[PDB]
Amino acid sequence: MLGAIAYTGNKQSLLPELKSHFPKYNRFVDLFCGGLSVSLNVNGPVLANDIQEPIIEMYKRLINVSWDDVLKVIKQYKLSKTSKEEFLKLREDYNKTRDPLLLYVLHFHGFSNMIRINDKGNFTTPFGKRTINKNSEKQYNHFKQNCDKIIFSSLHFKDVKILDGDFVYVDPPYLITVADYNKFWSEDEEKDLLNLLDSLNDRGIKFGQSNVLEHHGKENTLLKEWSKKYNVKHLEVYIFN
Amino acid sequence: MLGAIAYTGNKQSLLPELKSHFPKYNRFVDLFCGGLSVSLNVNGPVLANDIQEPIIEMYKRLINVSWDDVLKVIKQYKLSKTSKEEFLKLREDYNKTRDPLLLYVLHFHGFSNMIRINDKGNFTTPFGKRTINKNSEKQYNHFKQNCDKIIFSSLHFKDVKILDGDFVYVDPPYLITVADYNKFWSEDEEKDLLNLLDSLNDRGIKFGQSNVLEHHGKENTLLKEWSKKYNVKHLEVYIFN
DNA sequence: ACAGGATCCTGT
DNA sequence: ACAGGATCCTGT
Ligand SMILES: Nc1ncnc2c1ncn2[C@@H]1O[C@H](CSCC[C@H](N)C(=O)O)[C@@H](O)[C@H]1O
Ligand SMILES: Nc1ncnc2c1ncn2[C@@H]1O[C@H](CSCC[C@H](N)C(=O)O)[C@@H](O)[C@H]1O
Repeated sequence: MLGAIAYTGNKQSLLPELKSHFPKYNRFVDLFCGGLSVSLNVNGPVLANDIQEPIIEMYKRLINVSWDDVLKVIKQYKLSKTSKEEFLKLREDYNKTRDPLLLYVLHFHGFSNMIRINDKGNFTTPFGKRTINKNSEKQYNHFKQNCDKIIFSSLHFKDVKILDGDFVYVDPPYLITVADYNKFWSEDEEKDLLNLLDSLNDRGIKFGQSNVLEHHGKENTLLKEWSKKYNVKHLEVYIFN
Repeated sequence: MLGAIAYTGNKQSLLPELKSHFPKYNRFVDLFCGGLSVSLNVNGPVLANDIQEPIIEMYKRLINVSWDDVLKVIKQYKLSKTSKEEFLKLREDYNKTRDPLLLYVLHFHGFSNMIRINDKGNFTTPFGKRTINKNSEKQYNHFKQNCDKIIFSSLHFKDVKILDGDFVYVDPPYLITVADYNKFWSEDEEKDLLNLLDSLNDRGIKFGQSNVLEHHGKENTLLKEWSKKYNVKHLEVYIFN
């Protein structure tokens, strides 16, 4: 259902389907949570993880923050649909101080609500000629009313203790797809992950996996094959074991 | 809402507002209907009027015509996004035969869908390097599904029997604005109209009036004053009594 | 400056 | 999750 923040490639729509293919588990470990549309909406306990400390931090802070808190920032900087300088300044400040909340308030004003953090910790998204709508408070609330069951981590899937009896939903950057986070992926990672996956299968530990096998001419050769070894659903495919 | 044909200065947007300021009436008499965005969308009975026979006729014919009818013409002349000769020929034909339907099919291909009839009955708009889009069928349908309540007339507002108990929305050529039909207006007409309006006020007969009081340096001096005597809304002003 | 498509947004 | 109305965008 509803995620925490607009996230490119959210699972606000497929989730239901996917949920029709999930098992039992002592702990849901979302290896790639990003938006959180998946974590917030799956019986816990949940280990929300994402290799981007910035956004995880923001989540960690969002924990003890009120809507009123957010507003006080908008009014503090005089943000709005047209406030361009302000946004810059707000961005300016977040870059220097790195206060999560700032980042949070930030994105709502970024070009297409997209959080884009470069390799120096700076927020580069341009002004979105926007502000907060009504999905803003609704999304926010969901998180609040469901963040309890979640345990965040800003680890790289590589080093993430997978404690037996836990389902591991994994929606990694689609190799054959565009998106800010594809700047983190490499063919190697693809390999690693898969191995790392076969490995979880070797411990009875079941998992879920979403991806694209072929999109816009290209196709994920190596993955297309690797999938055969397991079940695949077509809705975009969910390769689960 | 949706008019019958793209018309410079349509009221597809203001209408709602304007309707928020309308009274009851036994007959809606649209003195300047042009595009029809106003007639088709106002509880009838409606007297759609415009001093341009050609476009009114087109309407009168449109009455008993089907979309399929329109297409048969397009295929008949082999019209398209690039068919320049054809357009000319089609125009060529409409000029000679003066068949409304031809004119109808015509404009969809004219430069900016603009119907421009000179003082000799000829269509002069140049080829628009276009053809029919999505809005073409949609606009068409609206008319069909709403033309019933309308009674057309190709009269000059001067001689138009205003039968008591009728609201008279009047969107005449804006004196201080450019547009093909401004070739019909003169400062005198402005005077006349206004008198003609005060006169309807003298019979309890209420009316609606849209115009621009000041636009691009210029201002409708004489009108700006005349308006004070009545109510004025700012959205462009609707001077109603 | 406008159309008309694209997408956004909101309530439901 | 949708409808479709309200906005954003962009080729003329
Ligand atoms: N090398 C890497 N290791 C771990 N996580 C990574 C990674 N590269 C990217 N990621 C994270 O995984 C995300 C995949 S996209 C998010 C999908 C999620 N279902 C959603 O609704 O949010 C990336 O945005 C990034 O946050
Ligand atoms: N002397 C005159 N008598 C009557 N109608 C006239 C006129 N001079 C111009 N007109 C008509 O008045 C129209 C005003 S245009 C208004 C268009 C209409 N609001 C719609 O929404 O499309 C002109 O296009 C022209 O057709």
